[PDB]
Amino acid sequence: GEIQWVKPNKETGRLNINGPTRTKLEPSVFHDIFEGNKEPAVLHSKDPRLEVDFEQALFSKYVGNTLHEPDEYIKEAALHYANQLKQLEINTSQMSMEEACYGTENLEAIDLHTSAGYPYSALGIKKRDILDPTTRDVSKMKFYMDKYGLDLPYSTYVKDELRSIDKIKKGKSRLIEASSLNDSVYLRMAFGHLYEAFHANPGTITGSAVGCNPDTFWSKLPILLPGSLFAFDYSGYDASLSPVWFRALELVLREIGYSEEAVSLIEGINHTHHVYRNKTYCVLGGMPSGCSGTSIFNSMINNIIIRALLIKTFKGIDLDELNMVAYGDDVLASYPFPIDCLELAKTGKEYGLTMTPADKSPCFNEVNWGNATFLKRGFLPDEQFPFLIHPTMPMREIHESIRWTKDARNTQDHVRSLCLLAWHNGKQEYEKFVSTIRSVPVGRALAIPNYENLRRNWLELF
RNA sequence: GGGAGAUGAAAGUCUCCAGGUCUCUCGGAAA
RNA sequence: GUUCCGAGAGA
Ligand SMILES: [Mg+2]
Ligand SMILES: [Mg+2]
Ligand SMILES: [Mg+2]
Ligand SMILES: [Mg+2]
Ligand SMILES: [Mg+2]
Ligand SMILES: [Zn+2]
Repeated sequence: GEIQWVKPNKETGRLNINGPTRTKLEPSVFHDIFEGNKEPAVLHSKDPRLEVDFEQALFSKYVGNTLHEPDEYIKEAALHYANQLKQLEINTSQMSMEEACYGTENLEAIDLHTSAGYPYSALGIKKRDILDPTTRDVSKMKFYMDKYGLDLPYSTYVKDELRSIDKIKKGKSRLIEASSLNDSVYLRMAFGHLYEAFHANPGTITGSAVGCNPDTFWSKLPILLPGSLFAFDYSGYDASLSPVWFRALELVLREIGYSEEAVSLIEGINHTHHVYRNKTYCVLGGMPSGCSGTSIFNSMINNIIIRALLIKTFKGIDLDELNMVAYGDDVLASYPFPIDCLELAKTGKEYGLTMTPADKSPCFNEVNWGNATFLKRGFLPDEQFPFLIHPTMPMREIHESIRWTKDARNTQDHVRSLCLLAWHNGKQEYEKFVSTIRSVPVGRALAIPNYENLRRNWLELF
């Protein structure tokens, strides 16, 4: 992705977009009894913790574009993935506006708790002023789609979240690209049934984990990914995508049966205009992080990428033997023979992708089930039933979360949620976590789930 | 580095408004 | 399993 130009809003006529410049995260009652390094991300260009220029850091992710047109390898990769998807029998017809707005069994309703985006937010119109779940009314939606149309600019915001202290000093906060409600509705109408099919089928047919529940899906991953496991990380995946990968995604949608009119909507994701503060800018390439379908389209593109890298790098690859599961840029994959991911990473560079060893390990090709992660979780066989695999969120990550809060009233729910992540690490580690929680009065008053009950409920899921 | 307010001589400080797409999970209430 | 409300995690 690459910024094509930047203009003042006084030139384009767009409304200014401003979001919170102070964090909602504060130290919790556990802040001092657990260790941690993370703090709230920089939200303001004058944050005294910065050691670099803020806005230069924010937009450095737009590293540029390489290819714009699929080569033979990307074409062959796209068709291979498309052929694999045909067994899902995705319904390519338009989803009704009522279903796109108010949801289905496998597609959640539009989130009425978040911004309606451009221009509604700058005009004080909320999603709930347009959508009503008690009536499932679509007349007001159609009125505002006629009034304001489609392909509205994305509204750029800085995400309020914990970041490592080195990302604080380097100004590496993450940007949110808020979709206009009009475009979320329109993409959901075009692709809503594909969303449903992916959500209902996490695994190696979609090549996607969207919709998975790690508590049970982890035991499936070694069965879905047999053979020689491999994995790697991307640096700035979303913004590094060149237009070629959107053309590749179009090839996939066309091949599985979408009309040209539906396929053409992807150009409105490849090419987007954005408003940040008082400026409008044009971005060619790059997945806009807050568009409808971000995680699925990122996951589909990852399936195309790895296929293309394999057949461009190595001779005699049989893509039918590739197994992979992506969640956006995150991935785990396998193949019947070990493959040299350093060589794959070199090919990735030609395509404008920056691939690095999985989980900041020093070199490629040392991934195994004992050290693999996915969705920040490791894989730990149960001691009694080794065919059942615990997802292990590292305790260090759970400690970072417990040290901050948006509201001390949330402490009971927050801690219980972390307990359901922590106990997979084992009885000893869980009891140490619970003991530290109970060393202050607020924690000693909480209801904390019992390890043996947690594990017994987990075993019953199978 | 926005809007409105409070306080203040100001610098500041403080309150509310303003902050995506999705998935999974827990909790409260309800039929 | 459903609905509304609140929360946590992940991409
Ligand atoms: Mg499902
Ligand atoms: Mg990973
Ligand atoms: Mg301000
Ligand atoms: Mg608000
Ligand atoms: Mg519930
Ligand atoms: Zn443009």
